[PDB]
Amino acid sequence: GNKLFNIAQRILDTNSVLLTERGDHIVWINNSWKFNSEEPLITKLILSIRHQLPKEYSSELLCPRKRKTVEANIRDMLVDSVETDTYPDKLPFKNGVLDLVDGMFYSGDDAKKYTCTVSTGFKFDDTKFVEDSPEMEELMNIINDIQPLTDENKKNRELYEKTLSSCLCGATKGCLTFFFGETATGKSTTKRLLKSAIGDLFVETGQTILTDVLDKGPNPFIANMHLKRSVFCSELPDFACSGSKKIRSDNIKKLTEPCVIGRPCFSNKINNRNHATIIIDTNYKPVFDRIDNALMRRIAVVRFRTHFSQPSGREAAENNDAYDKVKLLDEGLDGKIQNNRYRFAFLYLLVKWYKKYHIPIMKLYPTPEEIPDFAFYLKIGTLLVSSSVKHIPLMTDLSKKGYILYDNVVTLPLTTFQQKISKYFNSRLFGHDIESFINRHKKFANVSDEYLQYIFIEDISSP
Amino acid sequence: GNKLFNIAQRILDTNSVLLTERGDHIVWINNSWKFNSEEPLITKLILSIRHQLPKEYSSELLCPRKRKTVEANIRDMLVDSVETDTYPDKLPFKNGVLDLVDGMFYSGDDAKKYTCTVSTGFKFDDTKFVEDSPEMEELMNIINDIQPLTDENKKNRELYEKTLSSCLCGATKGCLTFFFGETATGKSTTKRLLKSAIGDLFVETGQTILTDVLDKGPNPFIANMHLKRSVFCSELPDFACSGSKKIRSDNIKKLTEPCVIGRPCFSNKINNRNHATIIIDTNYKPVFDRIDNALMRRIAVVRFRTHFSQPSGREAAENNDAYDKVKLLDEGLDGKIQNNRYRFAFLYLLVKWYKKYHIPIMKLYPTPEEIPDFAFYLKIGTLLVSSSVKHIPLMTDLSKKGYILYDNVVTLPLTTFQQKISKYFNSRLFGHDIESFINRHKKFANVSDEYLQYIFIEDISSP
DNA sequence: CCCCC
Ligand SMILES: Nc1ncnc2c1ncn2[C@@H]1O[C@H](COP(=O)(O)OP(=O)(O)OP(=O)(O)O)[C@@H](O)[C@H]1O
Repeated sequence: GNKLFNIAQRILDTNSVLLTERGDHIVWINNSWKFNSEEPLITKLILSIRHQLPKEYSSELLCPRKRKTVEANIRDMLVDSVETDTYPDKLPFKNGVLDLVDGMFYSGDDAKKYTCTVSTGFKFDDTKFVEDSPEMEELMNIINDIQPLTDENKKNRELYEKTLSSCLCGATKGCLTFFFGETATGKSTTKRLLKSAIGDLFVETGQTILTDVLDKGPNPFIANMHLKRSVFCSELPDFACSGSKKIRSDNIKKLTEPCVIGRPCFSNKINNRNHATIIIDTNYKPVFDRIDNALMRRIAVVRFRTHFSQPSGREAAENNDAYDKVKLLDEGLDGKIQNNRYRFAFLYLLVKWYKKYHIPIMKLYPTPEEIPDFAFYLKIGTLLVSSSVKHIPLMTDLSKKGYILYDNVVTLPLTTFQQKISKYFNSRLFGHDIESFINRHKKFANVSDEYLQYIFIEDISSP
Repeated sequence: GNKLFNIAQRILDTNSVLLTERGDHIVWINNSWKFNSEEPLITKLILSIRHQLPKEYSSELLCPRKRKTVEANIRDMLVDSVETDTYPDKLPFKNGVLDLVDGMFYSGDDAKKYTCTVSTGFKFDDTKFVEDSPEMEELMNIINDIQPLTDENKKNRELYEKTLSSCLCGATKGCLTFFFGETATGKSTTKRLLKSAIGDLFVETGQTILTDVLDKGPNPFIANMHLKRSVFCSELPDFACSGSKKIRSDNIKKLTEPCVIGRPCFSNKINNRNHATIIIDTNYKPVFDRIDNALMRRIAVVRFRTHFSQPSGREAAENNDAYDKVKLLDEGLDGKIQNNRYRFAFLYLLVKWYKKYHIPIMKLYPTPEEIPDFAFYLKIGTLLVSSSVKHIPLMTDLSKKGYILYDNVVTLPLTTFQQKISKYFNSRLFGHDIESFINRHKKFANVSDEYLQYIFIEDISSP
């Protein structure tokens, strides 16, 4: 009995509705997996696949009440969760899945085995996914204008290519990249090109994810990054002028983890999967509230140094020290990019870069030598080291150099340490930094009298 | 009559739905005591159980309306409230429960009597639960490298072993474990190994729980210790910097209490049971403003004295004092531990350590000596003893020494006390301790008079 | 329920 129960069982036997570990209901319609808590996806699937059931079952599914009964039966039948979005080298489209390691495009049940629950939102066109075209030469000219193929720009260009290509691989990336440069240098053009290329896998959020508390309450600004392969933030302010909050290192470290806590309004799903490449456009370098060794492992910088100016302001730009090259501005390029002219050309370029930079494992490495905020830590980290045991047979040398021994621990006088620091970094130049380092790296032998359990590398080098 | 009432009664006879003190229901589907406030779990269980009922009842449960009526009956029958997680010698694994006292593993229905809602998160395998393993040998070698098996490095090893074994205890512990050391001392890799070994029973929280109010408003960090056998803290804010908040001895005592304060968001069930031992990882000595016998009974310290470094910097690493023994670092160890390679060997190691520590009671013990902050408290407790009239039979000796009889009590002037202490503990080297003593125990009987209501142990011993 | 506070 229960024709409706039989219909629900038949639909469940097709493996077209699945329950995820988070609590979602993903359905397979029109050659793609979709989930949406606001749309009647299960009844949509029932109506869509009414054609694959017997003729006596097809006519029963034209009634919304009966479709809702079938949906209730299916919901009670789904008891086990599944693992979704586990292939980091598959790019999902609206009509199939592209193999990023092989170049094969799968449609239908071939693409169904990879439970890719997101998509670009548009259809793959193999007649445009071609190497040579009128659009490809123009796109290559644009890219070579933005990032010149010169010898002094080799490393920066390769880093730019790697960062752009990493927006295809759906895994957790462990760095935050900063597109730094002066005005009119191509950063927004690059952003728009990437958005056109990867479609719905691209999202843009606010600086609140960098300068606010992520726990909070309902946070759609974080909940909108679930499974996105690229996240953009833009327009960092100048932190030198007091009045702007600094970037939270806690947020920076929390954004590189495989899961991020944040939930929408009227929703109970708090944890989102992190597959994102986070890129920040800025005219100014970042300043963080607190600097430590971990934070320095998650920051990378790509610099833009080509100006596109109108003919009136070309001469003033040619004498600027923030530009290496000046080019003529193009006034139709924005519209051409907006109309998705270079979508498949840039997609092909990104796939080629993915192949080139995906030597067995692809990983993003930090560039801490570019951020001025990290210079004080980087310099002093190679000059002073903790107490020494194998250098214990040098206590006479330490005493002659000014150090003292206390429980076989090297201690330096505060005044002597200040005088030594003044040589490498002037007091007038970095008094706040030197005083903070003295107060932070030193232990308190008393309320007033204290000592630093850190000796200079050069002092120990002296025999 | 009321066939649906009969069905509900028969389902209730199987003890598959229970009502917990938190207000929610727990159901037994697919061999797991699972609960949800968002899923139709009771109707799912009804549809699954329908096979066990008679034939005339089985065809009744194919209608969602009938299942809803049966659910209404079943949840109107549930009047008595029960409790979960009542057994401390059991480990819940994804497909059963392992017994600590008996060394037996029960699968399927045999795990039903144990109302365990949380689990480690990996299937229990008997074949890999063996001693003849190539993995346990390398694991023991790595553990020996991190903690040398020597007389000088024995107390630290014992404390480390007890802290690791505490995660298998299903009870409340009053001690908080601390990891102290230098860079690459094994703390992070030990944390990774423990996370791999215990699966979902490990949570990581920032520094908010330590440097903020534990209750405050919403405290997800505090609430995450709810049935979390291990709590981790990383990148602690060293106290040498001036202008940072402090960890509270009141918070330490609250964590030592058998139910720590903590609630989830939009919730009132703050009475969350505590089976947690907190592991705090840092690199600098903590500073506590108020230090006393109560705080000294709830503070544990474990110090690392090893370092692995590159061969180019191997001699420089061996030079340092923070490394008792210096070895050569292996870069693949990170991936090896992140891949959960030695999970069964580590689990058997912890089980064997628990068997060695199988005393009816297994309680953690503070190690206040290691922390440099508690040295002053040890000196004060061993030297500063309250003195007053109850030992009146020393008046002649006090007059001979130079003291006075204030109602036949033992007291010394503040200036005299400072002059006497100047020989033992330097005033410049004990300024904070002297100020605290003067503010606390320097009791006087007059506004202008200066006296202290205590005498040194030497003054007590010598008449 | 969010927002508001
Ligand atoms: N290769 C190119 N050749 C000619 N014109 C270009 C080229 N790339 C970009 N342009 C144009 O020159 C200007 C460059 O400004 P664009 O918005 O790209 O960068 P930006 O000012 O650095 O960005 P942001 O919005 O982050 O400040 C735009 O008007 C753009 O259309």
